[PDB]
Amino acid sequence: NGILSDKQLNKEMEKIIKLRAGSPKYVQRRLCLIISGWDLSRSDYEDKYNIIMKNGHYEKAAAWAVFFGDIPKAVEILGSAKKERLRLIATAIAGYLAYKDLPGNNAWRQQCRKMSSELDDPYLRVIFAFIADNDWWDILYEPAISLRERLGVALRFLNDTDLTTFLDRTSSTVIENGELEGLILTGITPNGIDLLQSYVNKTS
Amino acid sequence: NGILSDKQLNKEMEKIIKLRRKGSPKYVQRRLCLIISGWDLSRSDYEDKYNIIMKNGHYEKAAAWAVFFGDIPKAVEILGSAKKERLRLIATAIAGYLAYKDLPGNNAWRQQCRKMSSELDDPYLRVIFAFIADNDWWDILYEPAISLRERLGVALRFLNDTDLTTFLDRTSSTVIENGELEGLILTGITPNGIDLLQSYVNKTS
Repeated sequence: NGILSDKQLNKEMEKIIKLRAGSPKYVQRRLCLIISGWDLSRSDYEDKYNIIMKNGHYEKAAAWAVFFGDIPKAVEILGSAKKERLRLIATAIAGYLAYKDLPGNNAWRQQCRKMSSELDDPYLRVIFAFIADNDWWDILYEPAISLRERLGVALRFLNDTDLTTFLDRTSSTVIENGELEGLILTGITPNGIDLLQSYVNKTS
Repeated sequence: NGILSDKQLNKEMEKIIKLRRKGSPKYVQRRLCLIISGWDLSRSDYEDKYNIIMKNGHYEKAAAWAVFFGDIPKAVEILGSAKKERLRLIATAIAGYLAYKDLPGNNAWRQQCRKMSSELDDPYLRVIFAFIADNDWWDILYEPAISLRERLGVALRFLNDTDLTTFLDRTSSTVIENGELEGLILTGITPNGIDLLQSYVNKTS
């Protein structure tokens, strides 16, 4: 949201990226990716996949692969897992790559929608809800997944016209609800102190 | 194999067919084999049998029979809304084939289906995955864990006569020496059936 001059703030934001376009506000997106911890490279993406897999969380690695758009990598990661249910889920996700050219409206899309509705694991629910009717607004609005991982796809795979609307709605939600994950948006600003005050009022 | 005139036995066998009437050359023998094996049932009675198998609780056998009779969307509908989540996952995997059968092959989805066919314990879903991953019946006709009556049904329904004769010869020569009691569908209660029962008595007492 910006805020001594506009060119002055633009150049001090630029010098942070010039320490370590395609959009009207590109350097702000880079700074928001730096703040949210979502400026990892492809080799860093593979390292994060390996680290997440090393804890036994295969579903989290598949969700991270889908979040960055590497759906065949999610197929590979959930393949050769330690669970038969995970292998069935991997086959279901693998039944999308040849399907992306289709207009849709299949009974398979209805099966994926029902499975995303009935599943208890939030990451697999994210995958099955994203694979059928492939839009990003069905993933970045639920509260089951972390707000950091939601901003990992809102700042990366979404445009600045609706990004300000999403950020405004999420900030207005977390200020009055008092969720500690709103500190992604507000930081430790005085608005962050207001968020913490609502958190103290709600939870002591 | 057949074996006093050929035309007279053919016409009385056609009369045998024309008893319950309320593109192959051997249609006066395939229909007799379907009568003998119990696979000359109507489609409404097929729906009734699907309801019966679903009411018995064997959803995997109902899915296998739907795959055998070809209505793969009905297999998806039967395996969906079942008592298990695993069956729903299998239904999603099965449904991932209808918009996929035009693909040339050697892709990761078919590799995953072949891996699932290799690893899974249920034989009905094993042959379901074997038929879904590759559209060939020969991985289904030689699976021993499924019943031989179903295999003969899907051999008389979908096979050329030059291949059905080889399948019948192979399966009969297997079940005569192996002593399998389900070879009596192929051989009948004949002297060769007595040879089958003699081998069964030798193996099992």
